[PDB]
Amino acid sequence: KITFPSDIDPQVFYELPEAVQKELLAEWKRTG
Repeated sequence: KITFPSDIDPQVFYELPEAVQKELLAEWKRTG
């Protein structure tokens, strides 16, 4: 189950490099 912040778009997010995806997902996991 993936949860994108209320200010992050899924099409503009997946367009980001993986290293950026993991760091952003790891931050989403810390907050939830």
